[PDB]
Amino acid sequence: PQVTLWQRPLVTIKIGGQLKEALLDTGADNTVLEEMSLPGRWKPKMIGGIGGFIKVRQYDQILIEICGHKAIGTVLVGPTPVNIIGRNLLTQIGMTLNFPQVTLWQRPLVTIKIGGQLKEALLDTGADNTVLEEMSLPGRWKPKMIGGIGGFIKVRQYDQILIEICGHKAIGTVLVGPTPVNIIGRNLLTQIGATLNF
Repeated sequence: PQVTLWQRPLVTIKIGGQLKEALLDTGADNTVLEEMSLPGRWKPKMIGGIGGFIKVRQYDQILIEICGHKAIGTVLVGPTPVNIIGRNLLTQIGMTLNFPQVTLWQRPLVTIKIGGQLKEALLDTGADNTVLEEMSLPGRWKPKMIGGIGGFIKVRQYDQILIEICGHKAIGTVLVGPTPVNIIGRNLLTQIGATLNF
């Protein structure tokens, strides 16, 4: 199947005998599910994201069937706002990002040019919005709060910003604030024709 990004790329998963929906998330190293019943031993772990950190339970060698494709790997369970399938499992179901084709054995980073400046950013299918670390941008902006795995951050919202993503021009909203990593979200991914294929 090929997946465009005008809507969140949600799939049905089966894990621990249970059916859930989850987000195919190229921006996530790891797979993180909301609190759920799983069997067996687990290890405590802290993971970070926009908003800060959360404590999770790490389960290893968990079988998960993602859109009918079987994968085995590590699953983290804890207070994430959304179930996310990260690259540790996306690689097992043959997931690629197309806009150039991009496998997901490494973070899908691209070079962007924005506000006259060159930056690196993560192609993030799990992100509705585009969020960049603190930077100098020209013009008016509006305060906004956005949420993520660890809670919320305050950002500055700039509209009608031109970004050149891997040489492809897009115009749209860019949020600027204390994100750990520069993220290109679906609002711009759709403009460069990005698809998810597995």
